[PDB]
Amino acid sequence: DVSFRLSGADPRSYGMFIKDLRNALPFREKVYNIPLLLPSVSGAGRYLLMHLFNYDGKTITVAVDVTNVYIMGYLADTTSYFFNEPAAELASQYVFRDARRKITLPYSGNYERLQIAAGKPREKIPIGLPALDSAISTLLHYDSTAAAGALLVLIQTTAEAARFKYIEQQIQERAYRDEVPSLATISLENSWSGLSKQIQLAQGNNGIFRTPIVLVDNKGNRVQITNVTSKVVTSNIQLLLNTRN
Ligand SMILES: *[C@@H]1O[C@H](CO)[C@@H](O)[C@H](O)[C@H]1NC(C)=O
Ligand SMILES: Nc1ncnc2[nH]cnc12
Repeated sequence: DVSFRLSGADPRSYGMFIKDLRNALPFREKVYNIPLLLPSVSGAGRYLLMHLFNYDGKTITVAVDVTNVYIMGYLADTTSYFFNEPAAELASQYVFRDARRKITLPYSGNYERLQIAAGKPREKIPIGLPALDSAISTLLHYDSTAAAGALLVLIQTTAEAARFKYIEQQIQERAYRDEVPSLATISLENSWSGLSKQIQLAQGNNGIFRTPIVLVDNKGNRVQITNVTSKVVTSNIQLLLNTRN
């Protein structure tokens, strides 16, 4: 399991938590020195438990699929909550079994459905460590509309920060003041699968992407990524989604 406490958190402690979340995910090999997530994990071992504590010390436990860093559901006190989708229904066979009841949220866990339920796109929702405190608070007691926005904050401050060093650094900048995500943050979040695929294909193509990937950089400009010497490959991406998924 991994844990993070908002009480006493600072950029260093968050950075160390994200390093620890990455290290909790299994891999058999690295590609261009980036861990390659596994194609598949059978049964309960597929799920990592992430214990999150708000400023006031109240907690939720979040279930994360270790093959794709996808948040499936969470436990708050005696109630489990799962996204309305088959992978999350499967997870509910393995995690939080001792909850007194299980609620299926009235949306899947993809960005498209969460943004419709929240009534706002990611671009308009401030993120940061205060926002994560608020999100844990919101998720402690059921509210499906408020929960959708809380889950967008939770996903971006945990899973997306694990996937990209840049996004970790953006949340560190927001340790004490929330701010809507940068243009590059949205671009990277949207591109993880594509980048993963191209970096794995590059291993048999002399480091060259078979299909260049368009990103927004840290200055807000559009750039074309063509090969593994790009800083997005050498410094930024931290985990690769296996091409088998
Ligand atoms: C490979 O990527 C590097 C770093 O972004 C870039 O400078 C270079 O132009 C790329 N090479 C080709 C042939 O696209
Ligand atoms: N539920 C989720 N978990 C992790 N990353 C996601 N990206 C969009 N939805 C996600």
